[PDB]
Amino acid sequence: ALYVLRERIRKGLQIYQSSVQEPFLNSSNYAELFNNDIKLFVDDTNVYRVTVHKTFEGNVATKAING
RNA sequence: ACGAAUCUCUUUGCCUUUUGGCUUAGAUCAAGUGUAGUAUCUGUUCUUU
Repeated sequence: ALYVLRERIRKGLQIYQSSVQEPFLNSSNYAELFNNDIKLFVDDTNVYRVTVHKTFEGNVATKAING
């Protein structure tokens, strides 16, 4: 929590040193994604989907769909 | 032919849906995309009129 806080403040001051301990999932480390180790994977892309429909005024009105 | 009434048009008269403020003209004139919608395009074919 405290690290998050410091990082938050750091972001607030645009001084964020881009330094990570664990490297990202690139195409090479893709192999070592999984390794007899319990994992989970998350995507939030289709949480907020929208029906674009016209209005009386003529402009667009976005309405939420199930996601 | 004169008088009158009815109708149509033309000339004029009437403006009869006929401009309802002020400021520094009140101020400033852009660099966008994909996705969707909407309208508008244009072609495109065929049908029968």
